[PDB]
Amino acid sequence: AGGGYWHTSGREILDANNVPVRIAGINWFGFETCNYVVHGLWSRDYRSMLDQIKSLGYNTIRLPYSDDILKPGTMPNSINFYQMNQDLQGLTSLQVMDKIVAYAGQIGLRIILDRHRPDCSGQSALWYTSSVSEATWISDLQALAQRYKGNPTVVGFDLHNEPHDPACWGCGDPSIDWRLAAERAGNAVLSVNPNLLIFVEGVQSYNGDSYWWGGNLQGAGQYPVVLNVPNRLVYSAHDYATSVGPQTWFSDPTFPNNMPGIWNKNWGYLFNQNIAPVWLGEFGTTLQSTTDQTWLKTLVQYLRPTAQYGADSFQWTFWSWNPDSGDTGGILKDDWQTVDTDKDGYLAPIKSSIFDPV
Repeated sequence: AGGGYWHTSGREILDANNVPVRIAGINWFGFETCNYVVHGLWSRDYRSMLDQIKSLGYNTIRLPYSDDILKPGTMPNSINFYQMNQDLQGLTSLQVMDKIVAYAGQIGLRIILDRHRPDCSGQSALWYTSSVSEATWISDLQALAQRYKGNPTVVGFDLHNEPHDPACWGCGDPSIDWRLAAERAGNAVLSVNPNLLIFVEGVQSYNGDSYWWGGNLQGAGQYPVVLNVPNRLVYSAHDYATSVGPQTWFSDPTFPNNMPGIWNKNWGYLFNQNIAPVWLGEFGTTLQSTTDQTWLKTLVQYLRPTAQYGADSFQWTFWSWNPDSGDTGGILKDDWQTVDTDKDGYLAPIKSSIFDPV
């Protein structure tokens, strides 16, 4: 399954033949760093990396980027070309991206593009900065959509990674109201290719409740995102455990009984109420603490195991493939070859199936 562009039906995603599909994937980061390319291509051929990811079961890649790679002539600076990656030599960051998108499509993976940073120096709480403007943001998103227009390997865009304070949901002040910005961006995108899915994260705070960045969708119920094209909107949250940082509820004595409550309040409800599909776009942990391990165990059940519920379940993409994330660690170990199969162990129940070749 997975052929052609995709669409929504209630809380499910469907391919072009109206078969339900489940996004159950991984984050491979680096094109949003100042290396301007996915990491680990200093040790691995990229096709070999992609094959390993498929082999392990992940069917979708969330591909973080920054707007720096759209500056003309921007080039990767951490690729090894000895006996590997030979066809990437002399390519721009964008030419390299082309390459990754194609092989991945050829082998049954899918790609979601993620405006993860305005520039390679770091994330922004708002969708714009003094240096990178909304207009540039939007032009870039359109530039990328036009660039993959016709290749359903890229199924849609995560408009902006992890909006947070002082972003607001529905407050009406156009300088900080992410709900309105999201529509601006989204319709710009669908104006180029109306078959793409639009993934919108939450903010961090709402009606005095605060959650993880990009995780708070509590205001989406009353102030929904409305796009020019129907059946394109996927809401998305992020969630973490203590390896990333401290939250009141890990200390709650009834943990992790509390968790589904917190999840449902912040993003769960949209799925339970059948309003829209929901994507846990980013989540992970080093699994160093018992707490984190209960968390992951619990979370995985919450997301609805594929065997009991199939594609009528939460979409997800784990953080991350890369071992070089302090806070979470990765699927691969420091050698960029050896799998942390125990970690991979946890995600088994919610994995699903590779898609059809594009």
